[PDB]
Amino acid sequence: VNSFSGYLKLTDNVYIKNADIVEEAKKVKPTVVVNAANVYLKHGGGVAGALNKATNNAMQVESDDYIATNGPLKVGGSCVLSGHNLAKHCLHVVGPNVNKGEDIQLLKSAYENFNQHEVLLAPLLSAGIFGADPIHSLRVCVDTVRTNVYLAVFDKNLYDKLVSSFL
Ligand SMILES: OC[C@@H]1COCCN1c1ncnc2[nH]ccc12
Ligand SMILES: [Cl-]
Repeated sequence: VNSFSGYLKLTDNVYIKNADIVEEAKKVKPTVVVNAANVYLKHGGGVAGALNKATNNAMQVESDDYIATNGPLKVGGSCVLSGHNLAKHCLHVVGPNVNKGEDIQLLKSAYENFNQHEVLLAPLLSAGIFGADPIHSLRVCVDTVRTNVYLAVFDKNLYDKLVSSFL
């Protein structure tokens, strides 16, 4: 039993809700929140910009030190950093950005990072400003993640379509 509330169950391990991931994290304080990161951990917009803003830019400061030490992530890769005031940890995961021409097959690799954590709060990878089809992203999530994932979808209209079209 966990403290996630109001989710629709899609499969044994995948749950979904129309919610602002920032507000969800602040309420639940999960062990792991997933950020929709880029390889430079530049948290300018989308989910990343919103999460970073909620940390008063502490996420960005920590991220800049991480990059200075380690260099950029790989598309499809991840790193674990602090969750600041939002969660114990933040798993920064880089899905392919279609508006950069990146290979959508890397979306499965991106979701595989979730399997290293027993329970996560997460957005749909490569959705929003990363330009992929969110219906496809949900399909890949369900077919790749085996640990317990709670998906927050900000847009109510998109949430209803993902549910109604879910196979
Ligand atoms: O689940 C990811 C969805 C779908 O594509 C990107 C937008 N999404 C968000 N969902 C929930 N909270 C959010 N805060 C900022 C963005 C955002
Ligand atoms: Cl977005």
